[PDB]
Amino acid sequence: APQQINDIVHRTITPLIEQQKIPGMAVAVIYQGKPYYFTWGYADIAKKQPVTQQTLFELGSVSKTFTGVLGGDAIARGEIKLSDPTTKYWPELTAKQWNGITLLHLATYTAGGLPLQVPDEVKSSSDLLRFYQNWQPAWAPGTQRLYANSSIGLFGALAVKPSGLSFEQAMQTRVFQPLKLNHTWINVPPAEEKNYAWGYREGKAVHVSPGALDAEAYGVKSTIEDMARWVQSNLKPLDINEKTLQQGIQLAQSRYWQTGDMYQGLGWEMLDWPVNPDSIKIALAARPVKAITPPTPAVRASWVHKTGATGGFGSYVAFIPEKELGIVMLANKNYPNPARVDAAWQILNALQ
Ligand SMILES: *[B]([O])([O])C1=[C]C(C([C])([C])[C])=[C]C(C([C])([C])[C])=[C]1
Repeated sequence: APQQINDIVHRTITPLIEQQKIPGMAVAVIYQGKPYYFTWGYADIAKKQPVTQQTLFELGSVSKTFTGVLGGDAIARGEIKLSDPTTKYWPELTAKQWNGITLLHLATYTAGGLPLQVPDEVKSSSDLLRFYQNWQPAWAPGTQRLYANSSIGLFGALAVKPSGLSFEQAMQTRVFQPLKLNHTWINVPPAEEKNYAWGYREGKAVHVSPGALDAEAYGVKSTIEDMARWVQSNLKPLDINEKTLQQGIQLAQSRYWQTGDMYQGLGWEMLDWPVNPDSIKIALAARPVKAITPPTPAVRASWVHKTGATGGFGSYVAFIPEKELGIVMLANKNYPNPARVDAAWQILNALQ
């Protein structure tokens, strides 16, 4: 670890941890391809367990990047197309508002205002169908972006249907295993529980609760080493030996819609680099989108990123392919997103 990387990381993260009262944190910087790791504080305060490079954190919505890449892999295999109607994979979805809503719309939050959350009351498969049947779109498809778990969650579930595999099995065999993410889990096995950090919300130890379409939208747990490898894989997809996965990664970084300075991929979100740091709180934010017709293939000169939160955890991943540079920040408190971005930008800008 170069003293430069050490100094920029410690001078940025130490005050962040102090200001935000973060109990435990792990950081990976990917610099010229190699990962450098840093850890602070506690995975479990009461049991005095430290954060290590083996600690599991809830990724929250950073899981959407795995879903987007799994869907990209299914497209590359010829199993699905983003131009396919939703009803091709869910014919039971007969209500008329679904005519015109494609897998692209689901993946990119542009279906017309699918709800932010699947209600907790939805517990059965028939509950799920009722929910989507009864939903009344606010808008025509492809006109506004409304970030939503019920949108990308449904995309993940449908994308794996032609494979015959469960979502989890598909993710494991097609993404986690080939990339050697061997400590990344949709369900944490009993053998690995010793490494699962607690999250902290108002000083209480918490873990994310089960919900419909959780795995697809917010349910992955991972370590800082596996997350560094995920960043490496998304920085340099051509190093990946599995052809459809390499292609899937590229598809997830394609630019499908534009809102302001941001471009929506599959899971990933992107801005042109160099990026105004202030250009990189609100519970619900509807924004008109412009279609990118046709989508732009992955731009190397991009700030590519994704925030994640659960009740107890705050995560952030950002990378710049043209500079072979990236960062992962995993914490067991959900602290404000602007603090994540400011920290990540301070670190990557200094190393770029
Ligand atoms: B994700 O970590 O950004 C994410 C988003 C949401 C919205 C869509 C904002 C309600 C909800 C969650 C959970 C369900 C984990 C709180 C996560």
